[PDB]
Amino acid sequence: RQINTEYAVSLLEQLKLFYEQQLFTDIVLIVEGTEFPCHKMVLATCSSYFRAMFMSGLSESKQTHVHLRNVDAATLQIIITYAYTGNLAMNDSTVEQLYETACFLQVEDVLQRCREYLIKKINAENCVRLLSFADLFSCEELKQSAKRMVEHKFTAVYHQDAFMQLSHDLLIDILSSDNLNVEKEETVREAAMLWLEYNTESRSQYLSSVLSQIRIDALSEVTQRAWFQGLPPNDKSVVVQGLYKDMPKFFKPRLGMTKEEMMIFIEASSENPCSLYSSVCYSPQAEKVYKLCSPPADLHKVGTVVTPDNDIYIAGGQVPLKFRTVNCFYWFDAQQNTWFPKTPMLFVRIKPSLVCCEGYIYAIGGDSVGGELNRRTVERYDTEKDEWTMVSPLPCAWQWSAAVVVHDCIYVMTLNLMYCYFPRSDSWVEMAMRQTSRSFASAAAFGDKIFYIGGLSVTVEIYDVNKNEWKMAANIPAPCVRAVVISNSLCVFMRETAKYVTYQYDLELDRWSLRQHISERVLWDLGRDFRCTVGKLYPSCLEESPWKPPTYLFSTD
Amino acid sequence: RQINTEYAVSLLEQLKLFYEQQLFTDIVLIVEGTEFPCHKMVLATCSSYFRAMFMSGLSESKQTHVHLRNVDAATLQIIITYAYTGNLAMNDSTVEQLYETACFLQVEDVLQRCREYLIKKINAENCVRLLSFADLFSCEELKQSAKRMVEHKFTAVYHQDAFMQLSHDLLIDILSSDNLNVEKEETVREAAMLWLEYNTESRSQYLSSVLSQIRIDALSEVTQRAWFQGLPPNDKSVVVQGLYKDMPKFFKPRLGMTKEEMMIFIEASSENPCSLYSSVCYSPQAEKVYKLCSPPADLHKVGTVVTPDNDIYIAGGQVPLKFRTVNCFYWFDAQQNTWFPKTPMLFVRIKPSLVCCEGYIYAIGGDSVGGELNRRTVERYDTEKDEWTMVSPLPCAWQWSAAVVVHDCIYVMTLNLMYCYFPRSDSWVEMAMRQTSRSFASAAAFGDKIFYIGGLSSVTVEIYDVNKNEWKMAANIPAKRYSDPCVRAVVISNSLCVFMRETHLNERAKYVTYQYDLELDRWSLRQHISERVLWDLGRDFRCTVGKLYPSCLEESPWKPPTYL
Repeated sequence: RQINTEYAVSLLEQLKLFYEQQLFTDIVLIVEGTEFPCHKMVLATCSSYFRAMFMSGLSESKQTHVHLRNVDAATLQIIITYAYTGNLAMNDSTVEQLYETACFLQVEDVLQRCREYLIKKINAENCVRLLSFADLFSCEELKQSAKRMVEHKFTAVYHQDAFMQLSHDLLIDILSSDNLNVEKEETVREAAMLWLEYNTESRSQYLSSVLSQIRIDALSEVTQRAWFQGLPPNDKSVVVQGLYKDMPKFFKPRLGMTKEEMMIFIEASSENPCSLYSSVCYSPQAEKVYKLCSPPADLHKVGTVVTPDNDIYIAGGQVPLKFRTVNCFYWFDAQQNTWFPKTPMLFVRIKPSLVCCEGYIYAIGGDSVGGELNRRTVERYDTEKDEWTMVSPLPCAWQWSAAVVVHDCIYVMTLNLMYCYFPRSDSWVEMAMRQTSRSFASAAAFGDKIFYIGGLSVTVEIYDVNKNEWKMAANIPAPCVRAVVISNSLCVFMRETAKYVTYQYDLELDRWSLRQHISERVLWDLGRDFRCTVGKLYPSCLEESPWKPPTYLFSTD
Repeated sequence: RQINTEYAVSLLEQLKLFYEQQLFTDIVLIVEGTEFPCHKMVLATCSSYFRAMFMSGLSESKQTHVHLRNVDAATLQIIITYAYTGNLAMNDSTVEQLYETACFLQVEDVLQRCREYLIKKINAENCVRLLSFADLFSCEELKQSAKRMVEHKFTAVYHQDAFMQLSHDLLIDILSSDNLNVEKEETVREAAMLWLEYNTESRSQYLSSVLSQIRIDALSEVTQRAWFQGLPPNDKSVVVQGLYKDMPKFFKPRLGMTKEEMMIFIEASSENPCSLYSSVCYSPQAEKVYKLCSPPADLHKVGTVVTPDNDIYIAGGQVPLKFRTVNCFYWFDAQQNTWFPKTPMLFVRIKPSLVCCEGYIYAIGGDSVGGELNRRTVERYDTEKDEWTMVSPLPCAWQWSAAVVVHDCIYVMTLNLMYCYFPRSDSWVEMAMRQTSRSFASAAAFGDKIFYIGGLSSVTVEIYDVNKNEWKMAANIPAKRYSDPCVRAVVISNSLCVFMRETHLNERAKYVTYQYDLELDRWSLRQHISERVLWDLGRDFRCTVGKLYPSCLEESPWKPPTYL
């Protein structure tokens, strides 16, 4: 019928065998003294540059020796190896030079592969360098991705040396963007100052363009501090999602002045049957719920973890049988409301205990008991390296266990025992046991004390990290509880099968005070298996969908 | 790392794009005046001949114009097309010329594909021509396959013009081979006589080699008729598997002489835990059960057919879904005991009523597919053309119907009706209706009478006349009361018979065959099937009549005798 694949792979392997023994070599490429015999047809079919050079009919198609300059020998070898096979060795050490050589040779396949690899490899350490690279080589997709990454973590990357060596257009397009994740304009002002003072003799003429991009007369959230905070309870968030929108974009409050602390509920049951495992985030300050497009592959049984840098991650879980367990790792883009996948895990897990410790995210347990040494395995992920490293596994196989982090130390709790992990020692130490044997309990690290609340019957058990002793505090004022720390205060979001209400606990007085009721106006039944956490998100452009009539039960009579 | 092919499939089509627009043309091949610009690199990777002529470093690698002689321009274009795409578009008209061009250029890929294509193409017309073609080009695989086909139908292909033009070496191995399917030694003698008189001036010196290969003092089966037939009942068959088992191979009876009519049972139960649908045959003369291999590889619910030319085929069926219906079609080899495959059907089928009429095989019924479109699916197959064609469907959709052939007419029967198909008109004509409504019955043909026996079964026997178009009752199968006989009508020794497997209350299966009296309208006890062999075969077994090689098939009864 058409091109047969069975002969195609045989012809390709025969061409490779002929190239290895140097048969029918008609062209000789000279790169910085090194010689490479090759065929003109393969280079023409793979690279359009060689195609145009050979189809011109000039001496280049007649002379056997062609001198190629400004081309690395290793990159040319990788291009030619790929030209005779199809496997691309893309590593983080030589990806930029490979992309440069490909764009100089115009290999569409290699160009696209290197582009997508660089896009899936943008971290918080190379974002600025990759942005400069994309600007120099005019790659719009990589440029936009790196710009978004810089806008997401500007306050963390504006100290790097790559930021002070940026061009003028990059500076004026980064500073003018309203997506700068900064809590104060003073940070952007000091960034511009250090950029202009890095090289004064060449940037003394750009001081006007520098000062014209920093908002000085904005006065975003200081004007509210001048008059008063007099409003309905914590209605400063309404001004955030109101004044910001309607703004000439010159005095606009930057995106960093818009993030609000919201209770992130994932796998929260939804009235809509299609998405019975949806995810919504109720803002305690704005008193409003915001819809999330959280499920990237309509799956569930995934854990939640919020780093101190306010980053959301989900891992583990299983997709419906097209319920096969998977390894995908998803990071949430708080600006685009879309999860970008990462390097999959090494072992499949179901609701893994994900906690952030010393910049690493650890996957603890969260899987059905299979194999003595095969289970209880613990694995951590490197953020910048995008890799998974195995660590000392769990001492014993547990179920429905929780994990917290205090003082850069890992803690996992079980029925009545407790083990503390130290990354510096990579070992497990059994700690003070608990007087009660309970399951399905929720735990949240607050200050120097770990709170263990649950049991499936509620009892507030306080552990001291400094004393290694467990002391009883009280009971949850009531049961489906979710202990979460918000507003620098320990709280418990309890669901009374459904009624919703949040309580505040006093550590000194050992008393639980009513903090705020969550009227059934919105926040419908979220089920019982939903995972909860605390994080700051931009309500400005997250999602807007009430979905719930705040009034019902007509009283006309 | 792992070599990807998304780049190979793109590099290949990019090379074709340059070949069509004639870029990088470094060599021009001249064949009978026609020019064919191509690349020296591509021809070397496909053909080892060009690889040798280009890597020699001589003027052939430096001169752009190369004159290739004795090469067809049409076949060369196909070879070049294959080198740039990989799809070989072969046909029965230019396969022998393409193989000659391929072997002259020594293309391992084209030669292998053209070799297997010719093997699956050997019919009852090209066998002799392909045999001389294989010897001329020294293809040991095609030569052996073509030779076995000549030995199978030697009595039907020795009249072709290709047989008298065979070489001397091609004759000495055919006549000396003991696989000649001939009923009498005179056929081989006359076949050798017509060969030497075809060209006397060039074969007058080979008259001694011709007579030295034909067995004259053999006297295979003319000796048994001389003395007498005095033996246990029809034990002339035990002598067949005895004289041909020990002889100097010069006076051996040829394979054709070694033949026995056996009741072929396909999809029968197995004594040992094995294929639930096994295939075994019973020789009523040798009183021996032979085992048949099943290359179908666990086919289920298949049909059977035996042509008047003693050819066996199976079609349709279902295979266990790794059950799914397929359109497979296999031909049985009477000598190699295999089941070669043949051009599949157009539609998948289950137990089709396969019948042979005027040399054509027809697949009737067979697992109606697409009830909305049509249910009465039927199609014919040309053995020589190896092609399937749709024909006039049945007038109505029925189930568990039978099909027979009488006087070159295709008769299909149903619950109470019967339709006659005429291939000369390609239409269906309703015939006389049956008086009793019966299903799952057996059908048979003998002389001018069609027998629709069995069915609900019962012992009722219906005799239909083609010349009178009338259905009438004649007699009832004499069986024991309260028994459950699953009968199968079979015609053997030019006489209608019924292979009746009787299973009684608390008793094992009993097999027995009776003979019907046409003039007296009676059923006579013909032969009791020994229970020391022929173990239980179930009820869904298919049966037919055919001749096989007792000399060579697979003699393995095993069934342990003298029990209790």
